[PDB]
Amino acid sequence: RVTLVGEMAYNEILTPEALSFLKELHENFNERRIELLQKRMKKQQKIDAGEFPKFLEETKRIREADWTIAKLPKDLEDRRVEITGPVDRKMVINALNSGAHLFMADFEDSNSPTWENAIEGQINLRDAVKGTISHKNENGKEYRLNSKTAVLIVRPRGWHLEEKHMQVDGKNMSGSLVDFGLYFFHNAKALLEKGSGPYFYLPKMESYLEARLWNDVFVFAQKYIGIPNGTIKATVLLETIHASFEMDEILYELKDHSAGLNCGRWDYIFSFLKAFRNHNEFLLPDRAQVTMTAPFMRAYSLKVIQTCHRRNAPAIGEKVRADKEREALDGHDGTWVAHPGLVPVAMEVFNHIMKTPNQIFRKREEIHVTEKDLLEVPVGTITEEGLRMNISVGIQYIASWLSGRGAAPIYNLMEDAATAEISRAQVWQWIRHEGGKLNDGRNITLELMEELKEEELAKIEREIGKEAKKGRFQEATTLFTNLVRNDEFVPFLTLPGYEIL
Ligand SMILES: [Mg+2]
Ligand SMILES: [Mg+2]
Repeated sequence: RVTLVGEMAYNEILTPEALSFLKELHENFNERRIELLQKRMKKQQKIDAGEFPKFLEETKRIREADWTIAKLPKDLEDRRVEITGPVDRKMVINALNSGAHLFMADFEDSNSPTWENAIEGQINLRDAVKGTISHKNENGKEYRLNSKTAVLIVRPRGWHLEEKHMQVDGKNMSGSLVDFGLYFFHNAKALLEKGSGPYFYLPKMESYLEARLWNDVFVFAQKYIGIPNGTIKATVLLETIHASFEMDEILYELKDHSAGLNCGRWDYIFSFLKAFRNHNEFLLPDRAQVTMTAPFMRAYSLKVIQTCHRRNAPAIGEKVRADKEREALDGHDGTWVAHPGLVPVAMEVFNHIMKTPNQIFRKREEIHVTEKDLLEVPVGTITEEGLRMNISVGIQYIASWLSGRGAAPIYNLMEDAATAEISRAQVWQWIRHEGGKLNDGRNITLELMEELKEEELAKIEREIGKEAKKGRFQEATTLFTNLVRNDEFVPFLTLPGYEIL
């Protein structure tokens, strides 16, 4: 028995037919999802005991074999620029019209997972696929879609999140299955008719078994609505240290439904810190100093490019321009932006270096990335500014998120949950580490964190105003403080955040 708990046009997405499909998703796959999350806890015990991720002996055959992913649709051949944004009505239109080749419509990191956002998200995407989506201004303006838009790709919540507003026999539904299920149900056939398809961005996976789970979901889904296997195309965000040792295996489990991999910065550095948080030598510098040229991040990107291109799949990626230029020269088939205005920038670099639709033919045969290359701790300094930035951005981001805005322009960077995660994670680590000391020599202590926290909160109230306040800063501050003070390390701030959201 299915219970719908949230307040309620929502009837049009939550139809008995759509819900019957979600119920079957749940009965088939939720328990496996929970099992895999339990396997993560077990793996953490092994890592804590000194057993690092490794290239698995058990899957050597997959790695030696000469298979490739299934053939990509034409609209996934050239992915030079992708833009990311939440499933907010106005942002969906701006992103689709941005000139990006693809738009990753986000239910995950840049989306605050309110019930309203989760279902309005689906309404908005349904209207976008139909062409009826519009955003009305009070001044009369009403934005609509170009007749040719960026290709739509959806990112659902990761496997650790639940949708507490629908239950099956009292057990919360998987956020992943809900976000994927409703978009698939309502749009797969229309997407096919316009010559595209149901495409996904799969986040935060830690194991190929988690890739298998997605694959099994796709198989069931296609069968359920009666379209052929191999029609769903999913790009995997290769964004956890665990996954860097299972890239090939991950593509393999998904091979009939694969559109390759994508590299990140913050979720990946977060993952690295979280996994090795009990290892004393894995102390990190200011996150700003941990750039894509840091040796372990370089090894990561190159291994993604080499693995993807080997399986005939895409590998998606002033200082911004140097950065994109490095990605193109290295062999990435495309790159990401989080704002409409930065498309031209990204577009220019890739149009100059990558005149071919992609560069999957670049095998990067000459490089060899070892396990040690992947694990090498980055060296730099920890700085008063970096510590103030971590505190300020963490709190402002969490206030924004509790206020229902998961895409937060802070110090004009478009920030998402991964920014806040690395922010809280660094402060948590620096307070604790014996080496957790500012550049000037000051010990990073609870007292200093607290005193710096007060000053930043004074500064925020000055930039934003007393009334803004209504932005749930009290709660954001409390949560951030609990996150950095708790010795246990909550796996994701959205876990406690979801409870109080
Ligand atoms: Mg991410
Ligand atoms: Mg240790």
